[PDB]
Amino acid sequence: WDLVQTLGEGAYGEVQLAVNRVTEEAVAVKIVDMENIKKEICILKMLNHENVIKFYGHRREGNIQYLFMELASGGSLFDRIEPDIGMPEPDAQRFFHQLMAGVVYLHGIGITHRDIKPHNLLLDERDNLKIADYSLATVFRYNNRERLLNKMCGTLPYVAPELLKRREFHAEPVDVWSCGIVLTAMLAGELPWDQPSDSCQEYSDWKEKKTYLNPWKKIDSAPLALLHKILVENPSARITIPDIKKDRWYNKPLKK
Ligand SMILES: Cc1c(Nc2ncc3cc(Cl)c(C4CCN([C@]5(C)COC[C@@H]5O)CC4)cc3n2)cnn1[C@@H]1CC1(F)F
Repeated sequence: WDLVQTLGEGAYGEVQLAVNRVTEEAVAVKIVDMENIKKEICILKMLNHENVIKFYGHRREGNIQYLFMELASGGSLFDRIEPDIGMPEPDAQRFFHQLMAGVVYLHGIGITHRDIKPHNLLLDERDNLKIADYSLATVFRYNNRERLLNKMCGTLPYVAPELLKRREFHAEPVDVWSCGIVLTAMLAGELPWDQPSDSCQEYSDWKEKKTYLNPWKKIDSAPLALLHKILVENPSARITIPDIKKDRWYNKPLKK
C-alpha cells in the first residue's frame, strides 16, 4: 500500500488514501496508534449496506493499527453545504432519504452511530450517501432486548437535549435528532444552536416557536413541518423513523 492524501483526522489517529502500486485499489485507511478499537473492528464487520461505509480489512503492526475502508471519491456532505445558503431542496431530500435508509439499517441490526453530522456522511462517485466512522458506535439492542445509554458523546450542536439532562436515554431518538440538525444544515447552510440547553437563547427561541428567525426563515414550510416533529425536546413524543417515512415533505416529489 502507498499513502497519498489525508482524508480527515480524528480522536485516535488519521484517515489516509492508500493506493497499492500493484492493484491500484483506492481505499481509505484509518491509521490508529496503539479494547476500544477491538469493539470498533467488531461492529465494522457486521456492516453490509449500500448507504454504510464498507470495512475491508485490519492489519496490525505491533502498535500501528490499520483500518482499510471504502473510498468515497465525491468527498463528504459537509463540503456540499454552502455556508448561509445550504443546497437545493431536491438535493437535500435525496440525501435525507439515503440518511434514513442508512440509519434504519443501523437500528435494525442493534447499532447506534452516536455522532451523526455532515463530516461523517461521505458521498461516492454517483453522489450516494454513506455513513462512516464507527469509533463512537455502540450496541443498543442485543437478543431483541434494548439497552439504555449513559455515556455522553457526539458533537454539541448535533446532540439531543436528553443526552445532557438525563442519566439514561434511548439510543434511536438521539440519532433521529442529529438527522434533523443535518437536514437543518442542508436546507439553510447554518446550525441553529451551540447545544440544546435551557441556557442557549437560540434553542429557547425555537421552543417558543419563533420560526421568523434564522435558519428557520430560510427553510420552506414543508420541510420545516418535519423539523418541528424531529426537533422535539421530549424524546418520547419525538417522531420515529417509520413516521418520518410518511411525512408530506419526505414523500413530496422534487426536481430542480
Ligand atoms: C476523496 C475525498 C474523501 N474521501 C473519503 N473517503 C473515505 C473516508 C473514510 C473516513 Cl472514515 C473518513 C473520516 C471521516 C470522519 N472524519 C472526522 C473524524 C469527522 O469530523 C472530524 C473528522 O473529519 C475523519 C475522516 C473520511 C473519508 N473520506 C474525502 N475528501 N476527499 C477529497 C476532497 C475531495 F473530495 F476531493
